[PDB]
Amino acid sequence: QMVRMLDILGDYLSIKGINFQRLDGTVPSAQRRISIDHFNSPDSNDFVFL
DNA sequence: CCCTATACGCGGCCGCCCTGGAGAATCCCGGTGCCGAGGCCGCTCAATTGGTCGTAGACAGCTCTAGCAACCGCTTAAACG
Repeated sequence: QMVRMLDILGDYLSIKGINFQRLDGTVPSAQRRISIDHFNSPDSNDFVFL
């Protein structure tokens, strides 16, 4: 519900070493399209999507 | 051999240098008078004490509306380099 908890999980996964992607209200629609097309690609190395 | 001028020491008088006792100016002390301040007394009115009573506000209860934290999404005009 809160993007600050999204920041907490994103920093946790960044220092963990897990390829993560994020989507919230601050992200513009072009980068949202980039994140969705990267996550839905068959050769995606992303594991967790926030 | 006696008189008379002649150069030489100096009794008396006057002026100058050194030291002593009497009086005057100054500091300290005691008695006394005046100004600032503190204490006491007299009046005396406003604060105190005691009681009574009304009520101002605290409290409780119910209803409706504004605010608030955190998020979204779109527009677009303002801020910024």
